[PDB]
Amino acid sequence: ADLQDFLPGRVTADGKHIQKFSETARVPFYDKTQKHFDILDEQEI
Repeated sequence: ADLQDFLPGRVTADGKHIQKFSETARVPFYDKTQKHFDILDEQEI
């Protein structure tokens, strides 16, 4: 950590192409500020 050329993405349904994501964000799941863990579903993981 001292990386820029790595871009987020998701592989396609077939499994031979990657769909690039335009932008990303940080969502917390371990601080004692919100409750995103319980509201979200297990299948959504």
